[PDB]
Amino acid sequence: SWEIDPKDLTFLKELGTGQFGVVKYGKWRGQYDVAIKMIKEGSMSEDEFIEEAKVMMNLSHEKLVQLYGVCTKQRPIFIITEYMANGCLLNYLREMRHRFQTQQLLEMCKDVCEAMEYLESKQFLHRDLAARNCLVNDQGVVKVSDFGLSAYVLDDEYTSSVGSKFPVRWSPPEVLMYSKFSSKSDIWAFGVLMWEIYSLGKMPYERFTNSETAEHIAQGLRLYRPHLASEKVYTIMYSCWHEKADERPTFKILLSNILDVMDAN
Ligand SMILES: Cc1c(NC(=O)c2ccc(N3CCCCC3)cc2)cccc1[C@@H]1C=NC(=O)C(Nc2ccc(C(=O)N3CCOCC3)c(N)c2)=N1
Repeated sequence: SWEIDPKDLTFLKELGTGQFGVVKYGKWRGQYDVAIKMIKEGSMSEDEFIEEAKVMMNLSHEKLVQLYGVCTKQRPIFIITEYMANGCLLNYLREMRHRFQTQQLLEMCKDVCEAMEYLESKQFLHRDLAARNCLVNDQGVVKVSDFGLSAYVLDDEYTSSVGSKFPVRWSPPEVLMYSKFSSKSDIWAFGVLMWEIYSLGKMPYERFTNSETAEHIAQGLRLYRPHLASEKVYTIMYSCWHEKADERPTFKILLSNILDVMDAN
């Protein structure tokens, strides 16, 4: 619904390519740092996104990467978002592995959990929560990126649960078996994200293929406790992986659990 005037955007740097194509760093009206997705023709269900984009812009929280506005009067369309100078969390963890204290790792989990509790309170699903889809700003704050955009991807390798781009390693059994998305499937993904954080960016179920991961988690295999996770922290991430969705906590409960560990530490 905020239709940004493209004349107000100055492109400054190439940030790379994602599922929707080229992303650039720029400024709005010469001042505000933004990231700009240039949506590659054919990569996105565009009429569907435009019809629904206002709901996503209305999601406002300090730990969400803001979707500020769109440019849809031309092609390619633009999606204008909050710029995050330290890039995606996955690379941030891997590039600074020897600099983190365990207190900082728990704070990253708290940042993400606060954003997800807000989304949960709006009955809004992320659907592709993972360290690769969190970003880090210049002061080390972690924020959740591209919530809700998974629904608009046009790429059978990503939308099929047996495709090579589907986020199998972050998916609960009921997503892999039935495509049943809910707040509780975001909960499962959050647990895997906690594991990514405390493993300093290792790949979950490394050496397993996607289908081997699906087979074995459906039979009860679970990710081991990372060395840097205390047992209290591991209990929190493990609670996200109950086979039955209704036995998984809410993000409200997870946040309370994380704050309790902080107060104890
Ligand atoms: C997001 C994204 C993608 N990806 C998508 O667009 C996308 C993802 C998933 C999708 N899926 C479908 C929809 C649902 C989810 C899954 C769809 C699209 C690709 C390129 C860039 C970006 C962003 C966005 N905003 C930023 O602020 C940012 N910032 C920085 C800052 C510094 C750097 C940097 O160079 N360095 C770091 C600092 O030290 C030096 C090195 C960098 N590389 C990036 N990059």
